[PDB]
Amino acid sequence: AKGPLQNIVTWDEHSLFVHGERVVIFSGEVHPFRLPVPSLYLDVFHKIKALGFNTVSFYVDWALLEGKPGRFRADGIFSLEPFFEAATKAGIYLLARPGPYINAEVSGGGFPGWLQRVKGKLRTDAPDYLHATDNYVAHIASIIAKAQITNGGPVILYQPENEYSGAAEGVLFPNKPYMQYVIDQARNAGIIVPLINNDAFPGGTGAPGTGLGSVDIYGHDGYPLGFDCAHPSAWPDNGLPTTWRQDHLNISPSTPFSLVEFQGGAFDPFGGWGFEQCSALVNHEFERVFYKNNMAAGVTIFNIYMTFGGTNWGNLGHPGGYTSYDYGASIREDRRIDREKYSELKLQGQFLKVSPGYITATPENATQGVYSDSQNIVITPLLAKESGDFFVVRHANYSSTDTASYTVKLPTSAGDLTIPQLGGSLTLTGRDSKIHVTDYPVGKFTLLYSTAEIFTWNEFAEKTVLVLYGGAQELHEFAVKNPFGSSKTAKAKKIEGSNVTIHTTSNLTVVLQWTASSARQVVQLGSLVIYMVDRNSAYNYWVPTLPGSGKQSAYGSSLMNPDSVIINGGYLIRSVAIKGNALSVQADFNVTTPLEIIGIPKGISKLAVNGKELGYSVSELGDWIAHPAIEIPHVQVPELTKLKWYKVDSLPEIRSNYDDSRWPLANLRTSNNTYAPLKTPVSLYGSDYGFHAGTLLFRGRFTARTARQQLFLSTQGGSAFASSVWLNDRFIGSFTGFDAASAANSSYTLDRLVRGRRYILTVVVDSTGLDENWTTGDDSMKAPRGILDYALTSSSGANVSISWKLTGNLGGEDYRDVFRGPLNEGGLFFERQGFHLPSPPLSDFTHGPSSSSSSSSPLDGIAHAGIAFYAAKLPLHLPAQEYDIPLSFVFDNATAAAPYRALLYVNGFQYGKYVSNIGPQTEFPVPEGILDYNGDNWIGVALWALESRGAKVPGLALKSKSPILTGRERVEVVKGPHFKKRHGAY
Ligand SMILES: *[C@@H]1O[C@H](CO)[C@@H](O[C@@H]2O[C@H](CO)[C@@H](O[C@@H]3O[C@H](CO[C@H]4O[C@H](CO)[C@@H](O)[C@H](O[C@H]5O[C@H](CO)[C@@H](O)[C@H](O)[C@@H]5O)[C@@H]4O)[C@@H](O)[C@H](O[C@H]4O[C@H](CO)[C@@H](O)[C@H](O)[C@@H]4O[C@H]4O[C@H](CO)[C@@H](O)[C@H](O)[C@@H]4O[C@H]4O[C@H](CO)[C@@H](O)[C@H](O[C@H]5O[C@H](CO)[C@@H](O)[C@H](O)[C@H]5O)[C@@H]4O)[C@@H]3O)[C@H](O)[C@H]2NC(C)=O)[C@H](O)[C@H]1NC(C)=O
Ligand SMILES: *[C@@H]1O[C@H](CO)[C@@H](O[C@@H]2O[C@H](CO)[C@@H](O[C@@H]3O[C@H](CO[C@H]4O[C@H](CO)[C@@H](O)[C@H](O[C@H]5O[C@H](CO)[C@@H](O)[C@H](O)[C@@H]5O[C@H]5O[C@H](CO)[C@@H](O)[C@H](O)[C@@H]5O)[C@@H]4O)[C@@H](O)[C@H](O[C@H]4O[C@H](CO)[C@@H](O)[C@H](O)[C@@H]4O)[C@@H]3O)[C@H](O)[C@H]2NC(C)=O)[C@H](O)[C@H]1NC(C)=O
Ligand SMILES: *[C@@H]1O[C@H](CO)[C@@H](O[C@@H]2O[C@H](CO)[C@@H](O)[C@H](O)[C@H]2NC(C)=O)[C@H](O)[C@H]1NC(C)=O
Ligand SMILES: CC(C)S[C@@H]1O[C@H](CO)[C@H](O)[C@H](O)[C@H]1O
Ligand SMILES: *[C@@H]1O[C@H](CO)[C@@H](O)[C@H](O)[C@H]1NC(C)=O
Ligand SMILES: *[C@@H]1O[C@H](CO)[C@@H](O)[C@H](O)[C@H]1NC(C)=O
Repeated sequence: AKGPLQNIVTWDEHSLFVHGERVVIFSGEVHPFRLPVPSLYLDVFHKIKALGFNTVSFYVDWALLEGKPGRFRADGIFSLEPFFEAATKAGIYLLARPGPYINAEVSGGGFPGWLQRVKGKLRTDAPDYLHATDNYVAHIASIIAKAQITNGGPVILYQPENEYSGAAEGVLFPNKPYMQYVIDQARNAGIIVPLINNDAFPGGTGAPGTGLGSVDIYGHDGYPLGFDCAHPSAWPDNGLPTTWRQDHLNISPSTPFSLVEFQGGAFDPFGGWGFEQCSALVNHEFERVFYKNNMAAGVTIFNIYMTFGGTNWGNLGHPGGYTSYDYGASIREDRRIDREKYSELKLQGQFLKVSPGYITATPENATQGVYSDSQNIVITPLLAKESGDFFVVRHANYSSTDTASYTVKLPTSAGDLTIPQLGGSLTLTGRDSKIHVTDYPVGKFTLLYSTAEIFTWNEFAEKTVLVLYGGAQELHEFAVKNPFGSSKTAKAKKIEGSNVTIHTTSNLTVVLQWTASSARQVVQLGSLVIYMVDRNSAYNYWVPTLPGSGKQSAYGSSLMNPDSVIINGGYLIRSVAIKGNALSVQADFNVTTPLEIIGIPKGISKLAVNGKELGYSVSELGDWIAHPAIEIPHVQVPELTKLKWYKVDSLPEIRSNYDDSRWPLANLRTSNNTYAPLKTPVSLYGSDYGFHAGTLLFRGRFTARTARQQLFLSTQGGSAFASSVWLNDRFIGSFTGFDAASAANSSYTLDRLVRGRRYILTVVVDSTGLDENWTTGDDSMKAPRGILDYALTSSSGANVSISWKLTGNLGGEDYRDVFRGPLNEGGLFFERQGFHLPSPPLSDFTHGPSSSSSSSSPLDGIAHAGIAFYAAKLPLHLPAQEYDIPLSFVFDNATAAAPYRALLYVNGFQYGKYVSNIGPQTEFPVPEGILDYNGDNWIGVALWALESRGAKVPGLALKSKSPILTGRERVEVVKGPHFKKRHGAY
């Protein structure tokens, strides 16, 4: 790596530059494959843009786009085109991360299952691995090359590989010819923007100056609280990073300090704590302490992993997680933005994008008792000669929940000052951190200093507006250099409030002190107006940007200090636009509120909200106060217990009349799997036959030699898998599973056999996905699914032979549903036939009345070990044009009940794997778009009873959240194919 290849995106020691403008890149992670509704990408981008972010980072999952080797497919819900269109419509730029290896808590870490048939070590220069990646990278890097900013699209940065940071003992690391082959595949496909990487810690791998294999910008990661959410109020001793500014200078001083993945929540395993508990550990207090600690090191490329997580639909997840990927993130799985951490993150994003002096100040070592007399606080300075200083204040023990009183002694253009200058003490309450400034520019005005934090500021036609905030009951002080210009007449004017005090010095510096509360203070100094609010009021302010013109209109006038309107009130402001003499606002409301508009453009005299004209009062400052109609209705949804349910047996294999002559034979006498050498006469691994998704079945034939025989069976499905075994139609037993078991050794007696007669063993093995491969040189993704070993012995000790057949999803790598993708279906009978699809063939099902002997409802269930599938029509007629109403399906977990596993289907898409004896998930959200809110829907529930007594669902209900009055763009329903009879099915 030797410099940029184009002039649109460039960099230096301090920052990136875009179209020649220095910018702080503040980015959120979103994964397109975890939200398969193209018309909702714009809703998520409106919510990230309103935080004050300018960028989104995204993975691409190889396993979804090349499920058959040699056939790349990215159409319909798998296309990136509507994701790229929505980024341009919202005015957001993108960091593309296509792998080939992505980790991401997805099945295989992104590697398709057919890589288990590749002999050489993954993520090395073994030639069989390298040549297996060539077709995927050629197609995906060419799609992303067309969407680059150099061709008028949103793509500004590209990451090759993922977290390439160490290796197993006796494996070459770093392997520099391997790193350079990965970079060459991307360059050869047309990628010309800069390359960035994401090292696990500051190890220096791939940094500029390391020769063969190096990227353009060196990046690293940080997850200082780790991933166990057991104790959400405990922060470890020594858990805060204090060496990253020095480590950056030691490794790559020539490029911007970059955190390519920094903690925005945590993943959670089967048997874990739930994402509500993860959101309480990684909360608004975590954000203000740890994120301002990264600003104290001078970060200028900063991405939050995850910002919106979405859902692991259609088996796309790994065994180490379950269906939800909410992550405890700032935007929830259902797209609501009510968590307090969303409102706190907005305060930080709007401050940085109005503060260009931050980029060029130089960070220095942390100090104690230098910038304050107090030794109970620590202060890290960022210094510059004239353009402004910043100071990040925290408790000396970073974990402290105590309140500290303090003063500061700060350098300014008027000399060193102890502040407050008008008397009194500052306060730092528990788990808080503050940025104080000196010589901070506000358009044509200058703040000599401020202790209160800056939300936003802008210059308008008739005034300049500044918005400052403090936590409630905190004393704050700030000073403004002479705001009156020439006039030795002019004086301050108090417009609102009775707590603020104003003192003027003889050189006309104006000093203001106030105590923050619910009651806003407002003061006018000449044409400068200052609004002084508490933190909780600042949470409801918004700063939408005014559009420019042409294809790039949503990117506004510039990325830093853009033309804007300031709005006080509302659950979300999405956008503003000018049309003749009217200002038009798109907004969402979850509660009643007025709206106050500050900074009306010149010549505008009418107001509309969501397409409707309304009147307004005018304040003496020229702000407009308006009262939109907000009705929040009572919503009624259909009761699921009252639908007309139909039922079909989904284990016909154990019946005497069953014909398996269409099933694949398991007759491979050798395997290419080098990680798990064969212990059996033939391979019983699903991936050796093309089956990589969901449940597997095996059928083993033997001739009885004695009346009693003993069976040893070793099975493997991934963490929290289960397996069940039948001998003809007789149930033998289940391994019922637990969070800590990925494999099981079982021993069963097969009794009462007739000598000389043929018997068939049916073995069902669930898979919860393919494992990741995060240590290069340990091929852990190749751990097989199915049967690892077995022995069948007569009562005299002789060995008895078994011959085998097997199946996963119908067709394997030749998968049948091209619209919904290669992983959506597993191998259970109802899936192979397509009976999960809309408009199923009801003459192949049964119907009977609930709470009777012949019930066809999942609330009544089945009375023996086995597997049944249930389907019903669900009509919806909700006011989706005017309201956003989030819907979810809820299972009741009733302490005393037999163990079972369930699968949830909606309009043909699998939207849940429920495991009653492992948990933690009971509530399953499904998005508008997969659901039709004004038409018929088809719902599906598979039920697998693990014990001899059978099982039932104790309760199942549809739940709504409080409705949101909405100005989003309309959601289009995803039109997946309905049932059609499948030729060659079994
Ligand atoms: C419906 O409601 C019912 C209740 O009526 C719910 O059922 C209950 O569900 C829970 C949760 O699944 C069950 O509790 C777990 O049981 C596990 C199996 O225990 C059996 O097998 C054990 C192993 O052989 C055996 O030791 C056990 O013996 C003990 O307990 C029995 C009591 O039955 C007793 O007789 C014995 O004397 C002995 O004391 C037992 O026979 C068990 O493995 C689980 O252990 C974990 O939790 C407890 C703490 O809560 C710990 O003390 C353990 O050390 C262990 O800790 C791991 O897991 C937690 C939680 O995630 C984590 O915080 C730990 O750090 C540790 O993590 C690591 O291991 C786990 C695997 O165990 C991995 O997943 C992790 O992996 C990832 O995570 C890391 C970050 O954390 C990340 O860094 C890694 O990269 C990543 O891989 C870590 O490796 C529990 O005890 C109940 O048994 C069950 N109760 C009943 C009555 O049935 C049901 O869940 C509900 N359903 C729904 C839908 O909600
Ligand atoms: C419509 O949409 C809006 C958003 O637009 C939603 O409003 C949000 O609703 C959520 C859910 O209720 C709110 O979050 C929860 O907030 C509570 C209440 O505490 C907050 O508000 C009060 C003012 O009423 C503040 O005083 C609180 O701040 C103090 O306490 C916190 C510690 O919690 C501390 O960090 C602060 O610095 C501050 O401490 C100072 O004062 C205290 C006095 O107590 C003093 O002792 C100390 O020394 C300092 O002086 C806070 O801002 C809060 O209890 C909850 O937290 C708990 O749970 C979460 C997990 O869920 C944990 O992370 C946490 O650790 C706690 O255990 C939540 O944070 C959110 O604030 C609110 N947002 C807005 C903008 O209003 C609506 O809900 C939506 N409505 C519908 C119908 O959809
Ligand atoms: C730093 O401050 C934290 C939080 O106040 C201290 O954590 C407390 O530690 C004590 C004793 O270990 C416990 O009884 C409390 O329950 C802890 N509180 C919380 C919120 O976790 C911590 O001990 C201090 N560490 C140092 C090195 O002083
Ligand atoms: C521990 C990190 C440095 S690797 C980091 O971990 C994340 C955890 O959610 C995801 O798996 C990312 O894909 C991986 O890059
Ligand atoms: C193993 O490797 C080679 C790759 O060329 C392939 O031709 C062969 O069919 C594979 N064998 C098995 C058992 O997968
Ligand atoms: C099962 O038994 C074999 C010995 O046959 C042993 O090698 C393996 O570790 C065991 N697996 C489990 C999950 O106990």
